[PDB]
Amino acid sequence: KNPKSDKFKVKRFHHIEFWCGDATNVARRFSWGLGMRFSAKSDLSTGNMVHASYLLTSGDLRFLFTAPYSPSLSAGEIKPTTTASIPSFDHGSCRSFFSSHGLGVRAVAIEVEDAESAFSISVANGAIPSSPPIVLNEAVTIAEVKLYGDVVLRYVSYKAEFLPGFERVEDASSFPLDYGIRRLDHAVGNVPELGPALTYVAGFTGFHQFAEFESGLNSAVLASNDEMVLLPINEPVHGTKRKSQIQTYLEHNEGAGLQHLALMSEDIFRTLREMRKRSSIGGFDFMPSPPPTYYQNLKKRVGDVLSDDQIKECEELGILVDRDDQGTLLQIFTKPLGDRPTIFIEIIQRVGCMMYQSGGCGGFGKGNFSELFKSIEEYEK
Amino acid sequence: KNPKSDKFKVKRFHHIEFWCGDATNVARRFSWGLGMRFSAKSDLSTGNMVHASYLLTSGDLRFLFTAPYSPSLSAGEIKPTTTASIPSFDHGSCRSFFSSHGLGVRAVAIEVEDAESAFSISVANGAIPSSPPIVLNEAVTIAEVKLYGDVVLRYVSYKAEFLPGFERVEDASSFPLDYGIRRLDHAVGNVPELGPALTYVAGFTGFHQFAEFESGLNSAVLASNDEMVLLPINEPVHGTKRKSQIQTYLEHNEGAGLQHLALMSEDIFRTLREMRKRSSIGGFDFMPSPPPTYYQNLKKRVGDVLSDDQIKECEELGILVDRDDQGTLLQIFTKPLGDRPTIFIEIIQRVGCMMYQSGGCGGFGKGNFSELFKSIEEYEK
Ligand SMILES: Cn1nnnc1NC(=O)c1ccc(C(F)(F)F)cc1S(C)(=O)=O
Ligand SMILES: Cn1nnnc1NC(=O)c1ccc(C(F)(F)F)cc1S(C)(=O)=O
Ligand SMILES: [Co+2]
Ligand SMILES: [Co+2]
Repeated sequence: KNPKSDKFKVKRFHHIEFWCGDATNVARRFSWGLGMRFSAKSDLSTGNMVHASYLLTSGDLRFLFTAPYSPSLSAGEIKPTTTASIPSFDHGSCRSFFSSHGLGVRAVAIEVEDAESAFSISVANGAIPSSPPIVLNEAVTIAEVKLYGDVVLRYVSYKAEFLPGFERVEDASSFPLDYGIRRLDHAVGNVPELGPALTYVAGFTGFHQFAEFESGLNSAVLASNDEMVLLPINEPVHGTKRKSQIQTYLEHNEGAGLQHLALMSEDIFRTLREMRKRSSIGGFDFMPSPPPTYYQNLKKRVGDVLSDDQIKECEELGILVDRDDQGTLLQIFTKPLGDRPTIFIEIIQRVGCMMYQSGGCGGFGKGNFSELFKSIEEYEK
Repeated sequence: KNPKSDKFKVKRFHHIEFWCGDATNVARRFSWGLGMRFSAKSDLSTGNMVHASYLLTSGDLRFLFTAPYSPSLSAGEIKPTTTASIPSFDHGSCRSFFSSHGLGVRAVAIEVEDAESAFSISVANGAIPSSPPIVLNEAVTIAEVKLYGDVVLRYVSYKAEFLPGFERVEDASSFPLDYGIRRLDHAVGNVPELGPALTYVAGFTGFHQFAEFESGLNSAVLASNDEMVLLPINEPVHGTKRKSQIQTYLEHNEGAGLQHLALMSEDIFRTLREMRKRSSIGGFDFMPSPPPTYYQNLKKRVGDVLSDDQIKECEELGILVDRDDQGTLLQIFTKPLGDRPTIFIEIIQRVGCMMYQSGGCGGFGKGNFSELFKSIEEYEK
C-alpha cells in the first residue's frame, strides 16, 4: 500500500555531495571511472575563497565534490559577506567530517516545491535542524536537516545553472564522457538501530515504507508519494558466523553514514563494459563475480525476460538479476570508492512497471541473498 | 666548482610521499594522469590498521600516497606492537598536515649508505630531528629530519620489495601504464627567506650550491657530491608589478613546503602527447602554451640541437627549451595537482653532458624567464 503521506511536496533526487580533503583529485577520478562530465565549478577562479566545489553530471545524476581551502583566505569574511556558494559550508564541520569518516557523502539533496516550508514542517515534526533556509540570489533556496550520523537531507527549491555562484565549466575542459548512467535510484544509510532511524526519518518527512518482495542485515525502505525518492536504511545482525558488513561499516566509518549509492543506467551492459575497461587504469573495481552456478540457475528464473545471449552477457560482466511480482532488476556492486570499506556504488537497470517507469520496479535485489548462498553451495560441489 | 662536501654517503632519490585524506583516489588519478603503475600496497588487506599507503612507479620514479585510517582501528597498539609499515607515521601529524596544507608532499626520500649515521651526523650538524632511525625487519633502516615547513628529508638504507610489510600488487590490478617518465630530477621547496633555509639545509647535509648559468623569485640549488640529488629552494621577491607566485604559494599552503617535482622523461614528446590526451579525462592540465613568437625565436637559440620538425613538435605540445654552456633542456609545467595553487609537476628531458649523463645538464630553465618576457612583448605587437 502507499498512503502518500508526504508532509511536503517532494520532487526528485537533485544531487549528492561528497565531502573531501581534495575535491580535484576525487572529482577527476570519479569522472573517468563513471563517465561523468565536468559541468560546473565554484572555487577560487569563481571568487569562492571558502570551498572548492566541482560538479559532475551524467543524465540527471549530479555528483558534487567539495573540500575546504585554508580558513586564512576568508578570515575577514562573515556570513553576510561570505564568498561561499554553499552557505551551509563550515570549515570545521568539513575537516571534522573527513577526518572522522574519510571520503564520503555529506548531503543527500532532494528538490522540493518550497525549501523553507519543507525545513519548517520537518523540524516541527522532529527533524534536527542543520542549516536554516537560505535564499541564494533571490533564485534558489537551500535548507538542511540531519538524516543520520553526519549526513544531512538537503532541500532545494527554485522559483523558476546548478546553484548561484557556480560557473559552467569551459568546454575544452569539459570532455563529454557518458557510459550510460542517468539518475540516482536510491541512497542507502547504515545505522546501528533500524527502529529509531526509521521512526525519526519517516517522522519528519511523512515517507512511507516501500512495500517489498539470515546473513547480514535488516533493512527497510522509505519512499516519497510517487516513490521516486527512495531512502533505504540498514542495521546489522549480530551473532552470525560471518561478521555483519553493516557492523564493519559502522566501525570503519566511525558510526552511521551513507553506505551505497545506486545509479540507474539506461544500458547496464554498456555501463559495465565501459567501467570494467577502466577499473585498472584509474576507475572503479567491482565485487567478485558470482560463481557460474548462479548463471546456470538464471534461465529458470528470468528465462522469459532475458535471452540466452543477454544472460551470458550478464555472466561476463558479473551482473546480478532479481525479480519482483511486477518487474525485473539487474544490479552489480563496486568495491569501496575510497580507502575505507565503507561507501560503495551500485549500478542498476529496471525492466517493467510501465504506465514512465514506477519507482522501485523490481525491488532492490532481496532475492539475491538466498540465491547467492544456494549458488556458492551448489557450485562448491 | 664542486667541493664534494657531503657529510654522509648519498646515493639517489628513492621516493616521494604525498600525505592525503584519501590515498586511493589520489593514487588512481595520478596513475592514469602520469602513466605510473600500481606496484606495492600496505593497507588493511596487508595487516596495516594504521595507514593506507599505495606506491606508484614509473622507471625509477616512486610516488607513495598515504592517508590515515580511523585511530580506533589501532587503538590497542603501541609503537612496539604497531601494524604501521612506516613507523614514522602519526595520525595527528598526518591529519594536521593535510588540513593545514591540503594535498602535498610530506617526505622527500633519498637513499643513503647508512640511514642511522646520516641521521646522527645530520642532527649533530644542526638538523631538527623528526623521526629517529628505525630498523625494519632487520633489512631496511629509515630516519627523518625536518627539511622546511612540514616536509621531511627521509633517509633510507638497505643492508642488501619497496619496504618491509608492503606487498606486491596483484598483476590483474596492476596495468602496465608508461608514458616515458623515468626518474625524479629535482624537488623544489618554497620558503619565505632563502638565506636561512639554505644555511640550515646545506649545514646538515654538506650539499653544495650547484653552479648555474626580475619577475618572481630568487633561488639556489643544493646538490650532493655527484649532483644527482638536487634540492632547489625559492623565496619570493616583494614589490613587483605582478604578485610573486612564491608568495601566493606561501599564503595558500599556509607556509613553506614543496612547490614542484621535476620528473625526467626518456622521450618528452611521447610523455606530453600521452598526458595531454588525458588532461580532460581525469589526468593533468598544463600551463598555458607560450606564444608562437617563442617558437619563432627558438631556431636562433637551439637550431643546432633540434631540427625544424622537433621544434614544431615543441610548438604543438607547448614545450619550453633552455640551454646551459654544456647541455640543452626541454621543460613544461603542469597546473596545480590539487585544489590549491601550490604543488605542481614539471616534465623535463636533458640532452648533453655525457661521459651516463651528469646531473643538472642544461640547468633548470633560468633563461626561459627573460625569453618568455621578450616573447610576450614581441608577440603582442
Ligand atoms: C534493501 N536495499 N535498499 N536499497 N538497496 C538494497 N539492497 C541492495 O542493494 C542489495 C541487493 C542484493 C545483494 C546480494 F544479495 F547480492 F548480496 C546485496 C545488497 S547490499 C549488501 O545492500 O548492497
Ligand atoms: C631554479 N630551479 N630549480 N629547480 N627548478 C628551477 N626552475 C624552474 O623549474 C623554472 C624554469 C623556467 C620557468 C619559466 F621561465 F619558464 F617560467 C619557470 C620555472 S619555476 C617558476 O620554478 O617552476
Ligand atoms: Co541497493
Ligand atoms: Co624546475
